[PDB]
Parts: sequence; structure tokens; C-alpha cells
Amino acid sequence: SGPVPSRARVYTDVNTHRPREYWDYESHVVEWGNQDDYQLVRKLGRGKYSEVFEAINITNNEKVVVKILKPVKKKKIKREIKILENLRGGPNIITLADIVKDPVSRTPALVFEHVNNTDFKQLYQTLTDYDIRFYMYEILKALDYCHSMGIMHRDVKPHNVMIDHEHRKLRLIDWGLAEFYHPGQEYNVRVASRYFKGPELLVDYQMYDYSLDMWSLGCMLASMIFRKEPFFHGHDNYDQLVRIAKVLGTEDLYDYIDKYNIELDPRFNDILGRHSRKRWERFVHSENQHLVSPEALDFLDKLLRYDHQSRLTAREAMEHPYFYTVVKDQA
Ligand SMILES: N#Cc1cnn2c(NC3CC3)cc(-c3sccc3-c3ccc(=O)[nH]c3)nc12
Repeated sequence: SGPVPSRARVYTDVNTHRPREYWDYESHVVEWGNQDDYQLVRKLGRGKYSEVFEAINITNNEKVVVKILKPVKKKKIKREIKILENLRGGPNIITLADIVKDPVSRTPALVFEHVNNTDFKQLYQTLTDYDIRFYMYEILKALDYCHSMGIMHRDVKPHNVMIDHEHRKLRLIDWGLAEFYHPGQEYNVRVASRYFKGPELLVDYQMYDYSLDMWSLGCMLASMIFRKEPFFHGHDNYDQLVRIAKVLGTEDLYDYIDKYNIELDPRFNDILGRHSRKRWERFVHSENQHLVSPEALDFLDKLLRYDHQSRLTAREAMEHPYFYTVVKDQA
């Protein structure tokens, strides 16, 4: 027997109610700017599918970030562009400023708003309890917005969170893995970095939704309050599920597998073993106790659930007691 179908608990049919053009990115026609408006200043990074640079827009003297793409399927470039344009002006969503192509090389490049980022491997270790709640609330604004717009980011991790700590400015970036949610659609499970992959990805459950981003957000929160990066440190995708089972327990995992009639890869049987559900206190010590509170733990618990349907939505998460003071100060 095949797996049991699943539907998003919230924003289920937002794309169905939209005109086709909104989500049918394959038919999207790219609007190109002028490549001569931009001059590369310095390199910021290299990736598997791109090279990133800092640039100057010589028409207005503004600092920008330029992502020059390596060979990528045109439908995937159209997907990222279409999502970026649909999300433009949304809270804490990076702004796509321009799309340019080299006239000779035919190489496409995405031009973004620049964020004066403080690298997370330096910033996070300085963040107070209030900073973690404030920045977690800001990512949640970006997530509730993109989910309400029928989009799952699918790559939520510290590297995709740009923070200008001086101006308390956060942007959720790199929409290259993002997809439109369609009820009944089977998605590719080979998405996200190892440490942030949800149980649905690791067990090969394809009918997932926005709730995937909520697991990732839970992984980030656990690493920040416990000062343990990564929180679930698997040696591969199979061992990644073992690392989660050693914390959440194997009982709720097999209850999750049984509920959705998931065919578990035979490799898993001999590595998963039998594990009890641990108490969050075993990750608490003298150097992280100032970031850990009963509110933080309660919130974290409600994010990290094997059953995607039982995790908090981004809007429910914003309503949690953990954010009461952030909500108060913002009024
Ligand atoms: N989008 C965007 C964006 C805004 N600011 N910003 C900064 N700012 C620091 C230099 C101060 C760095 C990067 C970097 S650094 C290495 C890779 C990337 C990158 C850029 C685009 C993308 O889609 N993924 C990854 N991206 C951005």
C-alpha cells in the first residue's frame, strides 16, 4: 500500500485561488536590466551553482550583491526570479533589485539589496536572550509572509539569514530552493543542508508543505539557545535521522511512519535502534543557561515534531509566550 496523502494545515489553496501566471514559473518571461549599470567591487563567495560578488550600481552609487549563476535549468532560474518578484516588499524578504545577463557569455546574474552582515560564527556567540527572541520573531515574519503567499523557502539555515545587527535588520535570502505549495504535489526530498532536513525528507515522504521550514527554524533555535552547532549532527542522511531519534525518541518516529504508511528504507531498521525521548535539560549547562528559559523550551518542543501536521505554523509561533516582550516592545 502507498503513503497516506497530506495537505498543509494553513494556506492550503492560496495558489489555486491565484491566476496561473502567479505560480506557473515555467511560462515566466524574464525582464532584463542593463549589465553596464553594475561594476563588481570584490568577491564574497563561491558555491556549487554560483559565485557571489559585492558591486556598485554606477547610476545611483548604491552597494549591491551580485549572484552570477553557473549552469542551472532555465525553469529553476525562472522559479527563483518569480518567487523573488512575488515576495518583493514582504517583511524581512531580501529585495531582488535587478536581473542581468552578460551579452557575450550569456551568463545570468541576480542583483540583490545589500545587507551589512555580521557572520553568524561570530554574531550568535554575542547574542543575548532578548536578541535571539527578537531575531527569531523577524524570521517568523518572513516565513508567515512567504507561506501566506503559497511559497515554502525549503533552505532555512543561518547562512540564509542576513543580519545587520547595528540597524537590527534581518533578511531571509537565497530563494533558489524555494517552491510553490500545491495540495497533492510530491516534492523532491533532496533539498536543504543535512543538519536542517526535516524527518519527512529523511524518510522520503514527498507530500510535504510549509511545515518543513518550521523544523529548520527549530534546528536553528536549538543551536542558538544551547550554543551547540549543529544541533543534530549526522554523519550522512541516514545517521541524521538517528541523531534526531536519539533526542525525540524512536516511539514517535514509528508512530509517524505508521500514521502516513511510509515505506522506510531497509537501511534504517538496523541503525535507528530504540531510544527514549530526552528532556531538553540534558543540553543545558552553565555557559548557555542565560539563553534557556521554560518559554524557550516549550516553544522549541512545539517546533521539533516528526509529524509535520503537528508543528506550530509561523503565525502560531509568533503568538507563543517566548515572544510576549518582543511583541510588547514593537507596539
Ligand atoms: N541576497 C543577498 C545578500 C545581501 N547581503 N548579502 C551579503 N552581505 C555580506 C557581505 C556583507 C552576503 C551574501 C552572500 S556572501 C556569500 C554568499 C552570499 C549569497 C548571496 C545571494 C544568495 O542567494 N545566496 C548567498 N548575500 C547577501
